[PDB]
Amino acid sequence: TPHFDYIASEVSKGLANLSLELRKPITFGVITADTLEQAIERAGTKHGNKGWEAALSAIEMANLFKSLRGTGGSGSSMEIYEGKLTAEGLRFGIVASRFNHALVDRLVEGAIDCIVRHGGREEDITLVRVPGSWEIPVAAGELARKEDIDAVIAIGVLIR
Amino acid sequence: TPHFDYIASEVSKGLANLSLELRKPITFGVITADTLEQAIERAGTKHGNKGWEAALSAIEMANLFKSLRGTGGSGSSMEIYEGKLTAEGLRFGIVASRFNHALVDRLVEGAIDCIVRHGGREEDITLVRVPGSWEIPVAAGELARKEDIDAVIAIGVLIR
Amino acid sequence: TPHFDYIASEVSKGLANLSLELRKPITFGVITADTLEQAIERAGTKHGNKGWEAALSAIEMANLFKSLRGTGGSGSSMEIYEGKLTAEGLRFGIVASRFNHALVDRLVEGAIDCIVRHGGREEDITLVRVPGSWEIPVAAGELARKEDIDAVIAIGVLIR
Amino acid sequence: TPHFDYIASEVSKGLANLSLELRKPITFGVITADTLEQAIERAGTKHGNKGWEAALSAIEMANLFKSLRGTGGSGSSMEIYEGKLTAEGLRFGIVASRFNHALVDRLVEGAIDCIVRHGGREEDITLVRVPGSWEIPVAAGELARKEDIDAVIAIGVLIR
Amino acid sequence: TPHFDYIASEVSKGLANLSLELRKPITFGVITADTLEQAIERAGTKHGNKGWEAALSAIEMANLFKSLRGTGGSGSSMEIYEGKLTAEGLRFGIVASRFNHALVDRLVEGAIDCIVRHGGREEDITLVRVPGSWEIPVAAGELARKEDIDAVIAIGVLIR
Amino acid sequence: TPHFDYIASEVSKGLANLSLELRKPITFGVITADTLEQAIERAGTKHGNKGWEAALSAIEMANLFKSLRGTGGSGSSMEIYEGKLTAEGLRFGIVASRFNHALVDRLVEGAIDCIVRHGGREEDITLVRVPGSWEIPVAAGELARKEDIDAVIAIGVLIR
Amino acid sequence: TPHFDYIASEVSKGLANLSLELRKPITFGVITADTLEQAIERAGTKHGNKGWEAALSAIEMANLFKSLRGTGGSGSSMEIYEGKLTAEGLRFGIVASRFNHALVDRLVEGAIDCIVRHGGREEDITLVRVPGSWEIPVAAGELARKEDIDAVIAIGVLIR
Amino acid sequence: TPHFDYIASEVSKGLANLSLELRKPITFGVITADTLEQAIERAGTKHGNKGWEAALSAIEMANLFKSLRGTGGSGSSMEIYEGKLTAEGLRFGIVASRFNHALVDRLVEGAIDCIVRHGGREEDITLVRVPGSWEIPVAAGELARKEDIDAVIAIGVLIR
Amino acid sequence: TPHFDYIASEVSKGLANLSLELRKPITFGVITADTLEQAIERAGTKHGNKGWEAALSAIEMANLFKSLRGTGGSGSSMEIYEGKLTAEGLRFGIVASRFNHALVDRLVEGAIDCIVRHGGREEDITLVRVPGSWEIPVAAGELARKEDIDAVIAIGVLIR
Amino acid sequence: TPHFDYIASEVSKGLANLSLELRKPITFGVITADTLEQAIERAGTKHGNKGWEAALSAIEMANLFKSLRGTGGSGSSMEIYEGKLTAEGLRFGIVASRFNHALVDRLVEGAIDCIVRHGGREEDITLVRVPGSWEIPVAAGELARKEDIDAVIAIGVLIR
Amino acid sequence: TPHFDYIASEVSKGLANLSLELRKPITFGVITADTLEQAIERAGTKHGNKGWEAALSAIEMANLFKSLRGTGGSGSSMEIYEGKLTAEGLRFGIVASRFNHALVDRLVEGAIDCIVRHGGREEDITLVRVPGSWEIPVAAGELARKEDIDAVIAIGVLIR
Amino acid sequence: TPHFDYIASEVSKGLANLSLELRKPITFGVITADTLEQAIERAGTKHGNKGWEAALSAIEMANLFKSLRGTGGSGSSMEIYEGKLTAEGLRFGIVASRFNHALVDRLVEGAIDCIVRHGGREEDITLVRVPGSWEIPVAAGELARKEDIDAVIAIGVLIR
Repeated sequence: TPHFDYIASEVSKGLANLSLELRKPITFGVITADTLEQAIERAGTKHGNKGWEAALSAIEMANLFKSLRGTGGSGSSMEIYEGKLTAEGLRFGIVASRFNHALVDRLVEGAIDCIVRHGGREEDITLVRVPGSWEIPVAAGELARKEDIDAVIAIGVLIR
Repeated sequence: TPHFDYIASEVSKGLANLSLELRKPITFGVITADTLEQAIERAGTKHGNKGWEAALSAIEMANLFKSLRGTGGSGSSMEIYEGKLTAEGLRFGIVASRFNHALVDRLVEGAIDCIVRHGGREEDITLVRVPGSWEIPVAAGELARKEDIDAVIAIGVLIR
Repeated sequence: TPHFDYIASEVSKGLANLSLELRKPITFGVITADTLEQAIERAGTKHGNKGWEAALSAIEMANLFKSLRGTGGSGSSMEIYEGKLTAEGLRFGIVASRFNHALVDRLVEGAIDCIVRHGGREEDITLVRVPGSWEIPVAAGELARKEDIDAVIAIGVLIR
Repeated sequence: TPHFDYIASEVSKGLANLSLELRKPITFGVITADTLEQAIERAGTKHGNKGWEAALSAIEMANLFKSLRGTGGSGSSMEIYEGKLTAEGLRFGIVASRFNHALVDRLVEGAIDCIVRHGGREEDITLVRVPGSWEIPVAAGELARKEDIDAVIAIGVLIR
Repeated sequence: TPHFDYIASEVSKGLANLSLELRKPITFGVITADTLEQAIERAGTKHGNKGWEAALSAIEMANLFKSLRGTGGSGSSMEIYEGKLTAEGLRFGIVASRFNHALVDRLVEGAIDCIVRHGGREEDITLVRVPGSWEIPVAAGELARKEDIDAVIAIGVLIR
Repeated sequence: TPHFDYIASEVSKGLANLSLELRKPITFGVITADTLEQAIERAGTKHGNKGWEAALSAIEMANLFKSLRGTGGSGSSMEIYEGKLTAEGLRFGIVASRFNHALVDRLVEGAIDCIVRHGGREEDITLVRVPGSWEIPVAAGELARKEDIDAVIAIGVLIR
Repeated sequence: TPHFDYIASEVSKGLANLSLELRKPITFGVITADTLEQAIERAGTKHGNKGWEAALSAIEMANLFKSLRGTGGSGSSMEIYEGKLTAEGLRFGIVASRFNHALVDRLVEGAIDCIVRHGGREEDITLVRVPGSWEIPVAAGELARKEDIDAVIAIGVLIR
Repeated sequence: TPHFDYIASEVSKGLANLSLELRKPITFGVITADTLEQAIERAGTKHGNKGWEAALSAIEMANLFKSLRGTGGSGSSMEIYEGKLTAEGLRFGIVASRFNHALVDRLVEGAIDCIVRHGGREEDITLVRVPGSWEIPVAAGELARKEDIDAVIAIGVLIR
Repeated sequence: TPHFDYIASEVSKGLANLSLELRKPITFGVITADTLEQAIERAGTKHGNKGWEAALSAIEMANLFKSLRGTGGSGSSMEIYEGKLTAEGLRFGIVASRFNHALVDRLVEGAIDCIVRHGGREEDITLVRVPGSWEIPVAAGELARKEDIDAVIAIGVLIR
Repeated sequence: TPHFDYIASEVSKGLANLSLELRKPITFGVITADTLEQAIERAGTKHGNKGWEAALSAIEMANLFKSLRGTGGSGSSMEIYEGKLTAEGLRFGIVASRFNHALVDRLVEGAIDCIVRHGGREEDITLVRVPGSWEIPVAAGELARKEDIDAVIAIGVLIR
Repeated sequence: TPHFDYIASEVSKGLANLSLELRKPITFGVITADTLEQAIERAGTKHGNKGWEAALSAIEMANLFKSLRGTGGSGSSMEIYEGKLTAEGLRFGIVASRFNHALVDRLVEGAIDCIVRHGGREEDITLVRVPGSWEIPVAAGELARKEDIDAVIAIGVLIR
Repeated sequence: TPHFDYIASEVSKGLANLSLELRKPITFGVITADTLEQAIERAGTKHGNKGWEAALSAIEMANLFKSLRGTGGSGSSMEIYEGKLTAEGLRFGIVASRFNHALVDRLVEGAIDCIVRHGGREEDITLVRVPGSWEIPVAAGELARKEDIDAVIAIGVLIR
């Protein structure tokens, strides 16, 4: 049914505009699959875990923004900016939906595992749960406005 | 005819932007079906009632936002935010269209039934009717700006 | 040709955003047909007149907004807001395109007929003509900003 | 390739939003064809010249806006606003792309021919050239902000 | 999978809006291919290098904007504005993604080669790397706000 | 039936010879279609209005003949003669048939609209109606012989 | 559509009768093609330029008529009359239509090139432009009646 | 017909031998297409302009030869020779054929545009025209022997 | 049989090298057809006369070379060299083969006709006949070395 | 096998260049057939003898060159040079290969028969035999450099 | 397209003649493939690296020529000349094109790797870059004429 | 692949030109086969040995050239020149490639066997080895210039 298309378009558009308005990194960890088999593939099976990948992107972006707003350094040569993959000292927020929870809970486990084994603390993670993917952008807007949050990770599953 | 696509795109886009601008929950209770049979399925028959589901999402989001803006509590561990399913003390607004009223009136009945049996009062419900789905976003904007409204529910039916 | 899609997307999007920004009703009276036969059907023939329907929606919305911004009344029960279908005292603006004028002039006749027989005056109607559908949103923006206009009706014909 | 779709969507969307923000007429003179033969048809051959048509729309819109912001006149009857097709005293800007220049230069010739034979002067035309269609909206934004420009004409060719 | 469409739509839309808001040139150097073979074709092989083309567009736009904001000159004739292809004295920023790095690094080489052989210095190039195409718009927003950057080049590869 | 061919041949031949004998411009505004759908296309719909086009040709020819019979001017270079598109001061005659009046009246409206918006007066238009296309040439001969008529426009519809 | 046949028949017939009545050479430089590809072939491509050929015929005919009306000479043998291909001292008029101008302007360039490189002057060429092929015969009649014109060249493009 | 093969073989062979004998750069800007559509593609349309590309090659080769015959410099490392893309101070000759002039004139425009916008002067360009591609090599031999010419550009169109 | 290919390759190659060695124009007037019908087409019938075309090329090249070796003139602008089509004062040589003489004699007639009617004298034409196409290059070498010959025309017919 | 092509190309090319370098006639009497039957046809059977034809060409060319280098004569009219078919006083050389000698010896007989019956002497014929067609050009070079040889005849047979 | 054939023929022919004229080794390291897949196969993948092979041939030829021009030695037996594969003391030049640089840079790496690991120095390698394969022969001619160069390596990629 | 054609064309062309320039016999002993089976057939199997055949041709040519440059003798009759098949006193050079050495070494054995059994000495044979067929012509040029070499034999194998 066409119900799939309109929800997917608005969730992706909402998160993108929000990141530019607040000038803070927000990572897209939402699965958009045509079949149930395709979704299981990406939820901790032969095609990996999308929750793990989204967390890794957030860590890099947080370090990159710390570098851009610093001194930068270097001189007499091309300046190159890049982000490390160390999570020590960073604080993260996660927004997850409850629909298709059999798959979503696998993605949330991956995101937490990535942060901890790269040097982060569970005490620095804030987790917010919403009833559906439609409510992710408005909930993400509340976390992104907090001063002590470095990046936000959005997780959900949509099946056509 | 392509008339279906343009109306559906603008209604979904309008409600999404409105929720982010006013920072208030708005739930998507609009059916978008390809055939008449598919619409009857979701209007109180073998595939459930979409009006009931939209009301349940609104109740949860209202409680969640009450929790985020409070003290929060907890410490020395991962903070988790979630919303209960009790409607005592909450105030709701509903916007419904008149086209395909044979189906829409079934969705409005479900939304009211959900609120009352979860502990709400009919005195706390405000209902606004508009001639069509195109007029839902502008009407929803008037309710969302009232200080004594906690969440808004949008209901409509579109058939290709 | 794909020329049809881009014009249709921008006209619908422009009018929708304009209504939310100015918080005034704007009705969508634009035909979007795949064949010439489908267009004649909706221009005063076996499938009705879209110009008549758009005017009827404008009258209802104007009365509804008068009711929301008033006292409202009622008490100890569910508040219900709805609009009458009387046009006495209301002032309307119309924006119409010149392309496919053989069909557009039938839609403009229907809109004027609806307003007059529901109790309106021709003296209270302002009509603006533009060369094409692409120019409708910018022209509609000038009328919507006038203080003595209650609603705007947009009329046009697009054929793939 | 899908490269065609994304460029076409952004160019049309950019020009539409720009016209509403600055409240000035901007005309869409961009060809969007599926085949090379379809493009030659509309570049000064059996299906006319799109550059000529875009210039004619600009002249009408400029006169219409002069009329709306004037006294208006009339009374005791329905007010009708329309634009003449005389270009005496008007000042125009043109933005043209360089890709597919074998066709684009035919469209620019048509636009200049239309303005001159309707009573305009070549001294009142400002022409800006950009490397591609993607750069049209940003260049059009510089011309539209000048106080002595009445309307802007955008010209380009895209082939799937 | 539909994952390709939503990412491509948001990246193109984000860059377009950013250029209009900041009124600075931003060039679209992102490949959007249906097959791996189509991508290799445009990454330094029989169909050229898209990184080279994007850099050439940036140089022209930078010179054009220098000309518009200057005196302009000329008189008693049609004013024509155009940009040279000399890069002496200009300063450029580049944002590149890490996904499909086997192809992306070919595009970055082309962009640097174009700038140097047209008269630019490597000391005037700032390069920022991001984990994926989704993060390009937010990173591009940081460079575009610097006062000593004349234009920004965005590079990435997406394969359906 | 072959009835279509003989009428069409004689009407076109009659008007052509008449223009050469009297040395005055006469424009061919007669539709010759194979199907009813083809005729509606050219009578104010997706393929334009033939009545508008015929009037535009008459205006140009009238100005051109005023220029040829004047001084001409210029020297030491190639002489070029062309006609403007201003209708101020010109006087026009129109001959229209009554068969297929549902379509013919759309063409007559277009011709009058073109003349007025290019600067002409309705007081300077003479309209003659004949029962059929066969009678157009003899009626056109009476108007063309008047001293105060600058050009004649012939309008009709023939369907095989 | 049969519209092509009637216009083509009248234009060819008009020019032929005009040449016999005034006893002056008139050359037929009008393309009559069934497809767009056939027209491009004869407008300066693999099948030559019809504008060049028409000018060459005019030069020969002008010299031939100068020879017939002279002494003739010769005796006691068969008299043979023929025309040279030198354009020194001759004066030419050209009538060209504006429809399908993308092709017509190529034919006019060829005609001027032929005259100049055979020894003629641009100062001796008079160029008249008309809105369409239907108006060519009446315009050609004005030039042919001038005493200082030796031959007339008619140029146009018609596509079925 | 086999006429295409023999002309193409001799033109390419002639230019190649000439460049080696005189030890001066000569660039191959001749289109060799199987169909008319393929030729239009490369004459300023979706596949670019071959005249522009040939001029760019000439500029690079001229700078490279200036570098080889100079000091060279560098030491204790691999010597690398390359040419810049600045045209300041260079002098160019162009040889163009007249057959298929509708396409050839587009290629000549591109070559001149490239030279001027890279810093060259029109005063430093010498243009020679020949009746056909067969005559290009002998004409190119006269320009290449002049002492004040740095490179030669050959332009033509051949269609099988 | 393959006999056709080897003769055609050597005749074309021989004439091309000869023109470069002696630096004198030589024109290729040899028909290379696959069928007898194709040859008759080009020997004075619906596809013209190749002997006429070859003579016209020789006249232009002779005038061009007279211009290059002269003063040239012009200044402060782009120098353009081109050849007139006047044959007064020029001297020509012709080499023709005897095989397929039924067709060759038609080509020789055309070449002589072209020269005389453009202003040349028959007294200035030298005609040499050889038994076959294989012997054309060696015979052409004797004429090209004479000081009082301006250009050479080669004529022959080969059929596969 | 492709062995046939390379030998045939080099033998024909070698003889052609040799004739131009030494400025002496050399005739091509080599059969190039696809099948054995085709070769027997041309070796003294229903399609004639190629050895006879090559000798006849040599006789004509020898007389022609005697005429060109003489006085020439004639005046006040077109000069025509041609060769007789008398062999009295001429001296000839023949180079023949040994491969396929069953056919080659028939060709050598024909060449000698032609010379004798046209008035030549066997005492004036020099015959050189080589092992194969590849060795013909080098052997022909030794004969052509002798002062008392007027023309050379090359004979061989190649079968694919 | 046939463009591939003519470029390939001239590049191979140019290098071959150059080696014989200067009597110095030149190696053919140019890939000529029908498909992109075939080219990747030979650019450092399952079918090896053509750049490595060309360098190995150059080393052997350089040693062989050193041996031929020396004493030679040996006696009373068959003399055999052969080249070692040691690169100590030799000096090499490389000419490489820029088109299809994604593949060409792999070939240049292989050539340098071969020379160094066989005992050569990077200080003894001269590298020249040209815009395309057409320019390789003229650039190779400049290196081959230097006294301190032992062999030249030509590298390029052409794809049909 | 087309790689086969270009190498084969240049090797055959190089050897042919070399023989004419130095006026010394050079024999073509290179196999050009389409399949591996065809090559084994000609390398000492059912279709003979090409190395043996090439040596036999060299012996004959060496004796023939000794006869031409001698007295010649004979008189009062047709002079006939031919070569014996005795190798006593003659000196030979051989150039062989290393690619496909499994087959090439069979051809070299045949060439040596032919010379010895016809009366030659192994002491009079000089053998030069090159890495590939491309290097044969340049190596053959060094041997052919030695005064004490009577003929050269070229051996190689190419497989499509």
